[PDB]
Amino acid sequence: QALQKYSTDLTARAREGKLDPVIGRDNEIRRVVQVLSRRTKNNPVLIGEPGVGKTAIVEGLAQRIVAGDVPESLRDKTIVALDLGSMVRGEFEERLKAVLDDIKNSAGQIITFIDELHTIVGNMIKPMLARGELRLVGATTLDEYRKHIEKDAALERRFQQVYVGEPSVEDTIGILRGLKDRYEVHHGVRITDSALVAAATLSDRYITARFLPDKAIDLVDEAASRLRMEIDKEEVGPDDIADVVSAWTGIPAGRLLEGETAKLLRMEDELGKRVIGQKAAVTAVSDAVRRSRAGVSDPNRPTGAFMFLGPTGVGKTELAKALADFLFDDERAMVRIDMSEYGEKHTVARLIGAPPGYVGYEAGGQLTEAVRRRPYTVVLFDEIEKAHPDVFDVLLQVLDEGRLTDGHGRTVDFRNTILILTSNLGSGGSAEQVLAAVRATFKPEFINRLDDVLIFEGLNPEELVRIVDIQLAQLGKRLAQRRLQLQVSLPAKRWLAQRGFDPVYGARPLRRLVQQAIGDQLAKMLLAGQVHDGDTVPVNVSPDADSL
Amino acid sequence: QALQKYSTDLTARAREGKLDPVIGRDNEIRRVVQVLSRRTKNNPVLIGEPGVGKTAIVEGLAQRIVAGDVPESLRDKTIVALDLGSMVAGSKYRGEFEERLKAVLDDIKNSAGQIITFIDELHTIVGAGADAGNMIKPMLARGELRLVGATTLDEYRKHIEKDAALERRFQQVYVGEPSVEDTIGILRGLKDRYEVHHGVRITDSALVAAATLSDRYITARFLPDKAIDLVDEAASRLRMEIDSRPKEEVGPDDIADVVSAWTGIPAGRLLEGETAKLLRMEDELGKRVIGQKAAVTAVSDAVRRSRAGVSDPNRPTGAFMFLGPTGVGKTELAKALADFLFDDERAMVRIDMSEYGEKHTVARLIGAPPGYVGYEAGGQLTEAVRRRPYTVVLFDEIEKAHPDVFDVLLQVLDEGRLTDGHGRTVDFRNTILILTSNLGSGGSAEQVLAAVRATFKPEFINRLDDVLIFEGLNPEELVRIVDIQLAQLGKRLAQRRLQLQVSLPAKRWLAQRGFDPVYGARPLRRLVQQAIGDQLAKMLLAGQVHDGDTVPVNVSPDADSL
Amino acid sequence: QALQKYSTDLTARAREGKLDPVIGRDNEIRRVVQVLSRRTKNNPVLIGEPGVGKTAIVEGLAQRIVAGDVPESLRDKTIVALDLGSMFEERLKAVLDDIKNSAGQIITFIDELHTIVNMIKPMLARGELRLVGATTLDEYRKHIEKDAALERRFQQVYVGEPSVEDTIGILRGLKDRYEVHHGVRITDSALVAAATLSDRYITARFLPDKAIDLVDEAASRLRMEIDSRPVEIDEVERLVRRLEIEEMALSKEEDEASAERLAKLRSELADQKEKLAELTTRWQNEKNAKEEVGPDDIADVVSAWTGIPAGRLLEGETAKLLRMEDELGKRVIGQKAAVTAVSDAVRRSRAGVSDPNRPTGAFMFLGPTGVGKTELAKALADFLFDDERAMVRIDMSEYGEKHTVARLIGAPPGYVGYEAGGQLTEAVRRRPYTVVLFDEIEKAHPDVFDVLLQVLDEGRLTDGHGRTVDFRNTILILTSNLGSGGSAEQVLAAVRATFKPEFINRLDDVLIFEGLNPEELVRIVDIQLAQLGKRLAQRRLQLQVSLPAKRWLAQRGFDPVYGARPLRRLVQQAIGDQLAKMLLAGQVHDGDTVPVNVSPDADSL
Ligand SMILES: Nc1ncnc2c1ncn2[C@@H]1O[C@H](COP(=O)(O)OP(=O)(O)OP(O)(O)=S)[C@@H](O)[C@H]1O
Ligand SMILES: Nc1ncnc2c1ncn2[C@@H]1O[C@H](COP(=O)(O)OP(=O)(O)OP(O)(O)=S)[C@@H](O)[C@H]1O
Ligand SMILES: Nc1ncnc2c1ncn2[C@@H]1O[C@H](COP(=O)(O)OP(=O)(O)OP(O)(O)=S)[C@@H](O)[C@H]1O
Ligand SMILES: Nc1ncnc2c1ncn2[C@@H]1O[C@H](COP(=O)(O)OP(=O)(O)OP(O)(O)=S)[C@@H](O)[C@H]1O
Ligand SMILES: Nc1ncnc2c1ncn2[C@@H]1O[C@H](COP(=O)(O)OP(=O)(O)O)[C@@H](O)[C@H]1O
Ligand SMILES: Nc1ncnc2c1ncn2[C@@H]1O[C@H](COP(=O)(O)OP(=O)(O)O)[C@@H](O)[C@H]1O
Repeated sequence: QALQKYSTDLTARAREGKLDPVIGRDNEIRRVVQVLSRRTKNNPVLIGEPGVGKTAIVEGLAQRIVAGDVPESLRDKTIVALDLGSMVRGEFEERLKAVLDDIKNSAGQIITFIDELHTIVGNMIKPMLARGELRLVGATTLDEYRKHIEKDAALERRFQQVYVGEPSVEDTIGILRGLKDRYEVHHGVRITDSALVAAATLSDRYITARFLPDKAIDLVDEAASRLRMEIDKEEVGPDDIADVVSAWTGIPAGRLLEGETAKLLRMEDELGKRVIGQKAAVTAVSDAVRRSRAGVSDPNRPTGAFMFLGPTGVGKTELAKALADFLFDDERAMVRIDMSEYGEKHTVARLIGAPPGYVGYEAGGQLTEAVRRRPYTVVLFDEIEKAHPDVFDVLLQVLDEGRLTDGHGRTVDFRNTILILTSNLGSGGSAEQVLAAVRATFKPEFINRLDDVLIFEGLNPEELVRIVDIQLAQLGKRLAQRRLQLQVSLPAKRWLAQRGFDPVYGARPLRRLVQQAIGDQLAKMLLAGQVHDGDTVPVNVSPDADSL
Repeated sequence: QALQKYSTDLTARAREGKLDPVIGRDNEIRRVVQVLSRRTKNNPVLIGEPGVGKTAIVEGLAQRIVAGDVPESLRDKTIVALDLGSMVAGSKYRGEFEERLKAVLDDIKNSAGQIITFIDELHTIVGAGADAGNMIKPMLARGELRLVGATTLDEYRKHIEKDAALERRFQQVYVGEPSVEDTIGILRGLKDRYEVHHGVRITDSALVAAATLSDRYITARFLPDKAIDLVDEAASRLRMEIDSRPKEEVGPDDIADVVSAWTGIPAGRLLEGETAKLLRMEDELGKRVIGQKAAVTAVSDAVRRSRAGVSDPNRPTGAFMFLGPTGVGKTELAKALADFLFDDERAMVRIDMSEYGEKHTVARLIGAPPGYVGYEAGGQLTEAVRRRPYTVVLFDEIEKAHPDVFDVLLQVLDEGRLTDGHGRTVDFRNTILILTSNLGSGGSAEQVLAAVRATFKPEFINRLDDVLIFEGLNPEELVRIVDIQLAQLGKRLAQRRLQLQVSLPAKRWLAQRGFDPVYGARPLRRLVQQAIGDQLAKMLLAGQVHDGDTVPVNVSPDADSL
Repeated sequence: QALQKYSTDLTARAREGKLDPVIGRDNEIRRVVQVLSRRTKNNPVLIGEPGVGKTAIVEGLAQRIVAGDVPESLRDKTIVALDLGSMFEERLKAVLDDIKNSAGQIITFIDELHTIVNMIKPMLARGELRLVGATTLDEYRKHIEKDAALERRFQQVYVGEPSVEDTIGILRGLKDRYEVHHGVRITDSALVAAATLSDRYITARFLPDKAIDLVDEAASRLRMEIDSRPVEIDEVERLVRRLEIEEMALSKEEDEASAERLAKLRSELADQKEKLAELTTRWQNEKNAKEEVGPDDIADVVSAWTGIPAGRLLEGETAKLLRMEDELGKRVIGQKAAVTAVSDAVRRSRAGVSDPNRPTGAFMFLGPTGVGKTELAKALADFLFDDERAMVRIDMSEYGEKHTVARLIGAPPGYVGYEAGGQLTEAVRRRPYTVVLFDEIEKAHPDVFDVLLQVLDEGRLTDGHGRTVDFRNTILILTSNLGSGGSAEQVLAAVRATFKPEFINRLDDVLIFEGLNPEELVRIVDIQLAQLGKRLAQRRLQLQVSLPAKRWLAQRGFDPVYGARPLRRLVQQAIGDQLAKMLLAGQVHDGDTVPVNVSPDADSL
């Protein structure tokens, strides 16, 4: 009572009701009060993620004390918190010893409470502990406890671990609707259970950084305040919260709705916006992804295991680069592993990395280490027909059971990824001998487990226009830093085709071909003159090359 | 006035009786006294692993001094419990801790030789530096302060032995843990304090059960406190159960309740109902395994033997190897067992021995020796059994692993031991090892029993229990296999309200299709999928099938129809 | 009422009407009042960097407060500050008691509380003062990011700098105040040029005050040059005056070796004297027919800042860059494909076309040894900085260990090597314009690649202290010799299987040098002999080599497995050996020229 400047009270202000009723989490209080009444290894410590309700539990304990529900062994005691940030090189221990003296002079069982004790731990308080005068209650997280309370601890023999995992959705919903009338008078508009459950599920779904009991309340109170500030609609609602979540993340409030039909029905041209032609292919792949996400197939299998073959450079990779954007929300999600190194017997274990203590161990495997983190990729396999006939064992093990075991000992799961097996077979075969070749080259019962084996059709010599038009409308962005406009002339743009297609490399050069030509040919004018940001820069076909 | 703000008075604390009654440990106290009464270098240090009672010896000497049961030249010495945390606490300056330590030393030596000191966990005396914890040596090797100490073996080795010139001034008294009998004696001494703290009663049968179970199942801690803790927990637990809820003493089954609540192990004395479950086991397990009557009996008898109290308490709870034809149901029996006695079909630890064709890949389940790349990670198998020490270990198809991995199981079995890279040990004493294979595959019991003897060696075949030979799928009962599959399918189709109406001809044909005697029931799940689930996935996304439809199937001449 | 002395006021200054120009940031003000009208985690803190305009944000907040645009809980709220120009712990009770007795109507604004955080924390846990904060992000993360004891009452509010179209309005709202001291005119041309030019180029400070300091320094520079003789009329005059005194002290030199230094210092004087006259004559033209700020002094102050060149078209730099591919062919021979590529990416930066958030160029060339993959980078660094010493060259062969990543990043605080700073970061933090050479990238530990993966497409990286140095105006070069025997597929596969494809992704064109041939070797023999002459011109012993001699040389050392180094070895062994045999045996003393000629096998001097 003489040095009460680096610590607060919990039972005094509980005579005022300055604390929230603590509905939920009625088991942890029994656990704590049971550990607090032993003879040794008493004075527990709460262990859990930040923002889950550890302080909430200790406050509820204080409130049950002031009410009177505990055994008389614990009856008639106060609780005091400790702020570690109020002290901090040195003199931290001076104030700490001045505090411990007061605690000992308390001459009773006046229980303390220390939040984030792993800032203290040490050998200064253990004699205070192993004598029977203080009782501390703590708080930290699991990995912290494993660090500051496990390596140099030697005190783990007097701290009891109590776990506070995290609430469920249907439980934090009750928590919220219990903590509702408060804000209904603080701001005061109106509250709908629809808004509450919407906040809960949307935070759970898209806010993957924080945790539930406060993560939800954050959005609820911020949205209520935004609605109050609006009055410079007299109700709150689910859209009234999706707008907040969108202003929080960046993704628009439209897509923040149904994710099954509103996705399967988008498998239309929204793919064909980035991919071109091959409409049979896109429709087939869309069937594959739709009927697989229905919810009747075996739950332990990839979400798609189709392959496609034919000519090069027509967009074989581009279909996957676009598909990763629509489903997993990124084009930096695919992983491509060439089956050209894997032409020997031994190198098949390079994509796992076998033993602890050999050359490639901490480097992990090529196929697994890129999956156990971010398990939502889109795996490609260039020129699979060249891989040694031993990789197929690992591959069949994948697509027959959604699991695999790396070198470390971890278990990885492939039950929500998409396999893709490209190939350059089909040199002359149109549709007749190409399938005979791919039925005789690969194992016959392997292809029994695949999905559709669709064959890309060549670029229609007219349907080079759409791809080059996408390329050109893209490069229309290039010189927007100067706002210079571009000229198009269908003879010139078609003159790129017959001299840049090169159907041995698909359509690969048509990016450098045009960017180097236009950019570094204008690089004289763009420095001297001849152009400004209203000039379409008329470029045309000289009888030989592409002058202006 | 220096050793009053940096120390307590342990002998005065013993006078007020605030200490627990040290019981036994007479050789150690006699050695400590005969070391503490020397002429020069009278400094004993109690060394021993954590929890074995190293401070209790010093409190015992304190109580003995108070009672006057010490030799001639040791009466009224008033030992003192020094501490350094309250000295190195406030000082950020040059020469500030040294004046404190020098005042303390001067006050100890200005009094006559009657201030026996006591620094506990003295491995925290090597620091204090920034030439500190080092002023103490000239007074140490001259018999001026006694300095009874107590540290752990590991901490001693790590901190003190790097300073050999100070280890010379210490005599190591080795404190070894007591056996179960001395632990029972200690508990008999200490029962009263707990009986008074918690307003309950404690029974000697419960004490014996604590000291015994605390030694067969908790194989990481040490005895005199590992045993006391069970008593304390059960007493507090019973007190809570008596209160707060509007024959009242701890019994020899509450301790089993605790030691089974944590560690998971079902150690106990067969509470009622569990016995009914165990008796009704051969059939309750048959609901997921059709046939193989000769094999389920062995496993069931093994489990019953283990829990009835008649089984060698230091050897695995079963080491069967069952082998036979292909797709007969071996792995499936294993999974059915694991689901039976754990309620989680993945609560087992299966390793796929088809991957160890190369010699070196053994290190995955051992770990790597000191000084190599993956060292502090440990071994897969060792770490997977060190926690959850009650699982069912499974070795799928141990016939590809070339004959150098066998020689690790050769001592896994028959003792339940295994050592990782760090030199620890795991206890397999209460798992069930199961290892399948495929040798033979169709032949008589003497055309497979010879291939076994030509593949494995006597030292290994001689380790395990019965070598079960699985039968063939009787062409009459496959309707029940199909029924099991359809039960699984219907359970999967319950997020909606769908049901199935499979006709007898449909079921009969489904069994008749895809059960070739060369592959057994292997190509059946895939067939059911491709012939029902695909057809219905095309039929659910395109309307005309909505939740509630008891979808009927039919047996059209060609492949099945809906 | 006892804080009227220890703190200023903004409830009365706003009624009187004096406040700095606040335009924009109205959404920020709305965010601040919105977070103030909450129950928990209210009372925000502003996060940014010095000179973004959060001071202006709170000032506009105060003006809007006195005007009235508020909710009900904001009855003018009499927001005040707590003057950090008022600084002991016995007075702070007297300061805090006034706010404590109030009902939350005198809320404070702790400008730069980053150092304030005992006394304010318990008085915050009861919830009586708002204590509006404003700091920077790194100091925030250091001080009050890890302490969750106080992070339950602080909601960080991010702010950005650029408001270009209103930055010009701010310049206007300040243009009046900068024309008073400097007797100059600050034109809208200058406003809009500085608002538009120093933004991407001078990327060390931030627009809302760097666009201010540019105009301030331009004003001061112009006011200085208004004095009779301006810049570049005060420069060649100070040069020619000094040059003369260097000539009048060399005539009285009884030396023959300094005559050639007297015979040149005279000439450069004769060359600089004219350009003095030409400017002086043209001066009177403008004297009878600069007195105002424009767009040229802007680029002037840009160039004089951070060494970065950023002008309209700098009238001495025009024909150099179109001559680059040819100007570079004086030092590097062959690899037309490589010189075209390395060249087409310097203009696209001096033109303003290239991507503004990526290095001004970053790509790799590799191939056999002794081809020029290092002489090319050296030649590049020689004609941009005019001295080859001005290239940052780090070797990746010493970084073969994992824990050597902290060698070029620095070691964390509290360790031994801490004040020494980094090795790569500490060179690009101060004066970033150089070219950084990564010698033998293959020999490095495949973990430093994860740092260049950051530098690519982000343009910065962090060090041991936590700050971020910028990498947006340099060129990054990679050298290696993977394969070294394969045509094009072995080396392609080797680099593809040695580096991540998402590291080769952000790279520009990947270059493969060919190797030298007989036709390109005579041009190298000439460079070698010219450099050798320039070297032994310190004893005035010029050489005289014949065409059969140069052909004998260029034929002798050619073998297409080691490149060109055998040529230097042969030059030394065949000429310098004999020459140094004679030079200390007399008979070839200073001031001499010895001819060489082909003999049947050797070439006698
Ligand atoms: N059962 C509950 N009853 C009432 N409020 C609860 C409950 N569980 C969580 N909360 C609230 O959730 C928020 C989380 O606050 P805290 O309990 O302090 O978080 P924490 O888990 O203790 O970790 P810290 O201390 O925030 S780092 C507070 O507003 C609590 O009041
Ligand atoms: N011989 C004994 N007689 C009575 N009680 C004992 C005896 N041995 C151990 N105990 C009790 O068992 C526990 C042993 O704890 P301590 O010996 O005090 O700790 P420790 O043995 O020093 O281990 P550390 O390393 O200090 S944590 C205490 O509760 C003792 O009272
Ligand atoms: N008696 C049985 N009761 C139920 N399902 C069975 C039975 N026998 C086989 N099966 C089914 O057969 C399928 C595969 O059987 P498995 O036991 O996995 O084959 P196996 O015993 O592992 O033999 P191999 O050599 O490993 S293929 C599973 O779907 C089981 O459900
Ligand atoms: N095309 C060239 N232009 C200019 N100097 C050249 C050329 N080819 C060779 N040289 C000279 O020959 C030597 C080769 O220098 P480097 O460029 O370091 O060799 P390199 O091509 O880098 O081979 P490595 O892999 O670095 S050993 C230097 O003395 C160069 O001056
Ligand atoms: N249908 C298409 N839609 C869009 N771009 C396409 C299409 N077909 C080919 N392309 C373009 O052709 C080029 C080749 O892409 P890709 O197939 O990934 O090449 P590679 O086979 O060399 O890896 C890319 O620039 C890609 O955008
Ligand atoms: N939007 C604005 N436009 C023009 N001048 C401004 C604007 N906001 C503030 N100012 C003035 O210019 C100064 C720029 O520095 P300031 O914004 O105070 O930085 P800080 O407070 O972060 O140190 C302000 O102090 C103010 O006098």
